[PDB]
Amino acid sequence: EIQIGPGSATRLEFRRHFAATPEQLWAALTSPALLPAWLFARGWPMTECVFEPHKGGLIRQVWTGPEGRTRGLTGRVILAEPPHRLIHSELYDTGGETLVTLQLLPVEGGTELAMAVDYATPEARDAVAASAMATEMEEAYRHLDVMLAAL
Repeated sequence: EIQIGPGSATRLEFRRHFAATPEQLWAALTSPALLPAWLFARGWPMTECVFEPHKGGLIRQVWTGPEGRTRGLTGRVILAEPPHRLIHSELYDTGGETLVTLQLLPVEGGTELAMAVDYATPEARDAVAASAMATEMEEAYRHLDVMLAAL
């Protein structure tokens, strides 16, 4: 299951195993047609998804909850080495602009996803540690597990 890493005063780390070849996991983590099918929280399906996994690429995501209100984020792909590494910035609407790092290394069983998020300040890293973000992000991986298996 999902392991919290040590990180630092402005950095959060996560690691998770996935039963699939990194080539499949990368397609899941970067495709606009597959991301909506797993990366969402309870009652907030992904309604808009623009993802371009190449330097300078645009990232635009929007979730719509019950009642109609939205929540979204924009970011830019800084670099992309399929399938082992991807770096992009993220900015919702908060904390401040964040830099997210995804590293995919083959492990026995399938693939291990190492993720890191560098925050603006150490207090921005604060407000976020107090968010069911870790929780929601495991609920999402669980979704991803079911999708990989159904494939």
